[PDB]
Amino acid sequence: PSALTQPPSASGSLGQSVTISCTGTSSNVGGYNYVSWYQQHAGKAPKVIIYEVNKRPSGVPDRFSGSKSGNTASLTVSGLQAEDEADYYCSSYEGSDNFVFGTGTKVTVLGQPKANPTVTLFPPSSEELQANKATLVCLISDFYPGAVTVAWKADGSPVKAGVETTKPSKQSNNKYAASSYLSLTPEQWKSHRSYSCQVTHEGSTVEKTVAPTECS
Amino acid sequence: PSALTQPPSASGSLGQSVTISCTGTSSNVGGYNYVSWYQQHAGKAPKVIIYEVNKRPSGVPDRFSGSKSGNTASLTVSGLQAEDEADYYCSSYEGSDNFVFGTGTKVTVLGQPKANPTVTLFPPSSEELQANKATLVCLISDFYPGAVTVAWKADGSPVKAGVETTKPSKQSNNKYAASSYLSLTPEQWKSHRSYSCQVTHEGSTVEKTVAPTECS
Repeated sequence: PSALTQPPSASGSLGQSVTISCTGTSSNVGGYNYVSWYQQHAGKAPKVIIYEVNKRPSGVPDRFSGSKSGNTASLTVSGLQAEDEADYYCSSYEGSDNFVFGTGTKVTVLGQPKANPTVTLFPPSSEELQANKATLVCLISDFYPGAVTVAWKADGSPVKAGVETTKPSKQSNNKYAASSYLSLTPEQWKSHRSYSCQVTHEGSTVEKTVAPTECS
Repeated sequence: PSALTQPPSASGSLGQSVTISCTGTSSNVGGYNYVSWYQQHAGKAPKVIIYEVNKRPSGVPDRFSGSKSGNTASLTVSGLQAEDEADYYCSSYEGSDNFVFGTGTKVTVLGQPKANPTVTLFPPSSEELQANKATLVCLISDFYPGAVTVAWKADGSPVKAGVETTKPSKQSNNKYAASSYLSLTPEQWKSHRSYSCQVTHEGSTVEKTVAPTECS
């Protein structure tokens, strides 16, 4: 194979603390003291938090600290934050210039406060209306947990043609941001009296409306 | 870290040669010659495929070869295989406590025709400004492969803070859609001349600007 063993998952609670194991052999983890850990957020480059077993680089916080016993290396993340929620990989030297990587470890931070979303309807731009198009956008942001459902309505009558909805995605503050768009003709933008973007998060429903009347 | 810039998406069909670039910003980059390449299949851990610019680690075939220009490093996959599909990162320097990783290139084996994105930038609506809110939206649509890089500039200067970008979500027509929003103050919004959203995708770069208007 050549892969270090790490628990598939490890939950904690804000202000709580975690400990992720990483087990190798006497050839790799047990052989040298070149055990480093990687923090990778869904969709980003990996970031080195630990290197050389228990050495924290430039900027890594202090609630990240690692240690090694025999064949297993471990990383303690205390006073869990919201942003510690990522995938954590461990890796070890194994000679001949080579590196072996651990399976990943996904750490989930429990008890994060709920936040209903902030919806934002944007009528078609002048610019795009000038090219003969009209797409309306529904920006749904700062919501937690991360699951919404959106619906469109032209004049309180429902719309299923040509609506495209994005999957939530964590922001700089571990809240989600999704966006639904509805594309149409400069001609339909105009014929309806209203278009609203309806959004349900955790049972509360927020619904915004935009009219082909504005000055914007 | 002195950022390592990597194109967003890189593609071809089976049998073609795909080169990825890696351009440092500093004194060679992150600072010099110890640039390695990692391949991250989907959902698994990183893997070292090239180290010390063009050395191959062993269990690593011949089709991967590495080189370095001045400030630019290049990985080349020749006669692309289905299994070559994954994310690809560059990294620079062990020497220290700061090991910077590149931005990641996403190798795709063309499952359909390539589609440069459709960028649509929207100014903050009349309502939302009437609310002391100011939010720009930049809709990116119908692109394939599904990886793009978004930059924002306020009066030619790149906007640092307040930008959130989504994750390319498959649409119903099988192409992707993404979006970033800049969060401002009627204050900030109104103070600049023009605001720009630039999106890169596979050697195609679009850029759209909006200017504060008013009415009132």
